[PDB]
Amino acid sequence: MVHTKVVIIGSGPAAHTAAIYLSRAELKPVLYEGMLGQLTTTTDIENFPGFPDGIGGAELMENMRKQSIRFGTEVITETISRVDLSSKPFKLWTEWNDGPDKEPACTADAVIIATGANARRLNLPGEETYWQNGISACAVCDGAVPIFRNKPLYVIGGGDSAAEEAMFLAKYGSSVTVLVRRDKLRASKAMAKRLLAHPKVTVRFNTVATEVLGEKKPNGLMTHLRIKNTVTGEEEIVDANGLFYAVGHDPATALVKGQIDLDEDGYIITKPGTSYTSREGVFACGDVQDKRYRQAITSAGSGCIAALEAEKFIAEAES
Amino acid sequence: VHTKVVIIGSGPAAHTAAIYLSRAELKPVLYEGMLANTAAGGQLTTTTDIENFPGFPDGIGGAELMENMRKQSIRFGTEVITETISRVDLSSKPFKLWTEWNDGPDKEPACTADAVIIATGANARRLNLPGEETYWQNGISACAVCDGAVPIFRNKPLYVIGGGDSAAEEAMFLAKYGSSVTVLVRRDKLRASKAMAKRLLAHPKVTVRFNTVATEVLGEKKPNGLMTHLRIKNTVTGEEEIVDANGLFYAVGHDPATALVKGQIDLDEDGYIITKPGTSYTSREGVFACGDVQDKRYRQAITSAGSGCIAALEAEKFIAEAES
Ligand SMILES: Cc1cc2nc3c(=O)[nH]c(=O)nc-3n(C[C@H](O)[C@H](O)[C@H](O)COP(=O)(O)OP(=O)(O)OC[C@H]3O[C@@H](n4cnc5c(N)ncnc54)[C@H](O)[C@@H]3O)c2cc1C
Ligand SMILES: Cc1cc2nc3c(=O)[nH]c(=O)nc-3n(C[C@H](O)[C@H](O)[C@H](O)COP(=O)(O)OP(=O)(O)OC[C@H]3O[C@@H](n4cnc5c(N)ncnc54)[C@H](O)[C@@H]3O)c2cc1C
Repeated sequence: MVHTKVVIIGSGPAAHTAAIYLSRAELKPVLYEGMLGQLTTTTDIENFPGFPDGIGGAELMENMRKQSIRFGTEVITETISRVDLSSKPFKLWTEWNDGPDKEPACTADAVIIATGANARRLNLPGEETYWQNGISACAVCDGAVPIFRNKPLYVIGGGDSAAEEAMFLAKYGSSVTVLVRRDKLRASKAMAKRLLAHPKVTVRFNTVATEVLGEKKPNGLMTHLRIKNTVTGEEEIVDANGLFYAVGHDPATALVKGQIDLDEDGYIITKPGTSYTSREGVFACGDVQDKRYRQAITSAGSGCIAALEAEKFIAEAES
Repeated sequence: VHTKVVIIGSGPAAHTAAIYLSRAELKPVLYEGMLANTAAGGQLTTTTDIENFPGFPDGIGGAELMENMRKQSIRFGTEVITETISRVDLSSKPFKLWTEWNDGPDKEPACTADAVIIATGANARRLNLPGEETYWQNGISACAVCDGAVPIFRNKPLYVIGGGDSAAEEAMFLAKYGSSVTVLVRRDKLRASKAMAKRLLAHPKVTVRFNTVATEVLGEKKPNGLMTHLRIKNTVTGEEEIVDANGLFYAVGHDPATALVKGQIDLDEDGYIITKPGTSYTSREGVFACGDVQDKRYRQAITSAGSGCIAALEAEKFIAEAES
């Protein structure tokens, strides 16, 4: 709209819970969901409290969407291009309507950044066919799914996230193998000590996954993985029911890029347990600030925090 | 017996923590209590309809939400025992716990564990007025953010009890919906901050009535009868009066159920468990606290459920780094 109290950028649990609380407080919030959350790709969420029989990630975000629009959130399906966090009112620009001499599409006195932080994928051949049908990126979320229990599981990555998620997947899978592309695991020295000592995990140095094979049916599962030795070049097909990407994540902090303080890995720095960023007036909730948990129930919680602390900012600001 | 982690509580924090530990193939035991202190199930069981919980766009009853959250905990394998913890001994290597009425000076603990999660909640104080039981959640409430928007209070006279900052904060919040908001301070001057009192006395739709106490709650006499009148009493003269009131919101402080610890883990001035910000790490290594026991700024179920997951991951990480 032309002007509102608070504008929210995002479409995940943090962006919607903030919209729910902010709209129920009669504050008229506008939500920029984008021209398209990472939870929409998940097939079934079973670790969310209140849904004992599990819930599809697509309908969960649809429930949270209608719950936001119920209390009066102006949700416009447009992508934010640039943000001007320097003048008194924060200015926002739509994509394809950007530019140095264009009029902003929406301005507000406070903005919430809940743009998520997606896990990096490798875009292997067959990945699109078996994503969330055998391939995943969160060991805590999908590791307990029955399709991985007592089955061979494979992990991609050599960092600390790989070793941590590999030993976690050993609780369910019959065997866990980690495919580091180079030699000499990149992870910490102490965590690697317990990794190579764990019986149900084996690290395969100089190995890269080339393509994902599986069933070709409605909702086909993953059955085989084609791995390739990176020095000799001999490719082979091995049994694999689960492939977990364990490379780092990419926080969507592109819009700020200096306006708000960031950390070494790219996430938005916020006061712990709070949504207060380094610039007073803009708050950050969800995976943009969280790198240690990366859960929907935790992002939804921090989204409620960003809503309440924005209303305290707005209340103490007007006359 | 003996287990890896024991959880004390039955609220959203206690169950979300139990859900993640049970899905992680652990052996968590959840003690809902024998209707300990809010009955077994959490403080949400008293609320009639929760509309600000994400994932339920048409709202959900607090009773059914915690029952869904209960079966979701037992689904992944939590040993949920409906017994109340009386004493806890967090001095030896394994944490010892005793059931109520089975504590004894020299009795054997009912369950011991290497890590404990404290999600025992923090209930809002009630005044036990006459008619409160008849009109609780039918006109009476204790959270302005949760129930302030309910249609039965919109464009109606609302009353707030308390003189602290929580009173002034919740009173101005209720002004968004009610026709008029009146706050009943017991003594002769607001206990709140000078700046928070400034915005209170300046808000047009609120009026502060010093030296006034609510004595009785009046309303309809039907099965689901709403609140219609409130009997207030001037505390200097003693003259009682009956005024129109569709909503009564308690805004006195809260009571953390931190009685079992009482010194073992560090507490704050108001009684909440102090924890490292953004984490469930308490002052004693090995015990974690999630939910309203540590949260005094939000006091929401979605935030307690989130903090319960925080206590869940950091408890599972704590056990992993201990045996390996
Ligand atoms: C494969 C995978 C599986 C997962 N499974 C689970 C699970 O089972 N249970 C669970 O609890 N969690 C799960 N998660 C975590 C999930 O990502 C949570 O939803 C996440 O923690 C919530 O992040 P968020 O609240 O910050 O918003 P997000 O869910 O990350 O939403 C991101 C939104 O930001 C929008 N956006 C970004 N930039 C812009 C911009 N300039 N302009 C406009 N809009 C923008 C995008 O449109 C996008 O929709 C999974 C994650 C992945 C990657
Ligand atoms: C009238 C009212 C309305 C509310 N409405 C909403 C709403 O609409 N939406 C929302 O998100 N929040 C609402 N809340 C907030 C509500 O209190 C949340 O549930 C709370 O913030 C989170 O509770 P908790 O998980 O921290 O633990 P709690 O649920 O508060 O308590 C845990 C339970 O553990 C039990 N227990 C205590 N001690 C022991 C012991 N030794 N042994 C065994 N068991 C024990 C008790 O029965 C206790 O109830 C409302 C609160 C009130 C008072």
